[PDB]
Amino acid sequence: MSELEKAMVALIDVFHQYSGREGDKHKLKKSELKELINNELSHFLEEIKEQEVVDKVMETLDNDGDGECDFQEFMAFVAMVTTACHEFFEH
Amino acid sequence: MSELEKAMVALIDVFHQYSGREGDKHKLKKSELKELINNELSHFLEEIKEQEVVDKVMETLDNDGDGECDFQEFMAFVAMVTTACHEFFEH
Ligand SMILES: [Ca+2]
Ligand SMILES: [Ca+2]
Ligand SMILES: [Ca+2]
Ligand SMILES: [Ca+2]
Ligand SMILES: [Ca+2]
Ligand SMILES: [Ca+2]
Ligand SMILES: [Zn+2]
Ligand SMILES: [Zn+2]
Repeated sequence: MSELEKAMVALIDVFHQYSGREGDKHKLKKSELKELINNELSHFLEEIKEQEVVDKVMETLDNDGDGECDFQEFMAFVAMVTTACHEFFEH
Repeated sequence: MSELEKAMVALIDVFHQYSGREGDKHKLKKSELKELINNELSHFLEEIKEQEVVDKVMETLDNDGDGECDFQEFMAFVAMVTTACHEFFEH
């Protein structure tokens, strides 16, 4: 696999790892999302230590209102954070 | 970096590699897009050997009509292919 291909597979993997912990195994509940951010985005996003932050993040990414992050919504979240990384550095 | 973080950086890298070849260094023209697909998505997408295919792919991903793929549009493309990978395997 190319680096791009590897990257795509890594997005699927991390989503499955976390989504599979509780409840619907193809969606991230707030707790799962919190830990994904805290463990796997520790360089790109401030650690979440407040309920109000978990709440706001989920509210922001949860486009279908079910209170969880599904795969499509996780893809959008990844794009948001990737874009923020891209922009953060002037080039 | 986590695997997720690495993946995000890899998306930015591959986009820059290809977008930087010609013209606007932050957009993929048809030729750049063709080679990105052919070289870096060789396991996930059929090799592009026809103009009509390059044309259709660009038309499909080009949401702002400028005839190129920008970073946002590339993110959407990556999500599309990642999703197709995810679904292709029943689990
Ligand atoms: Ca879950
Ligand atoms: Ca389990
Ligand atoms: Ca949702
Ligand atoms: Ca270009
Ligand atoms: Ca050059
Ligand atoms: Ca465009
Ligand atoms: Zn850039
Ligand atoms: Zn799955």
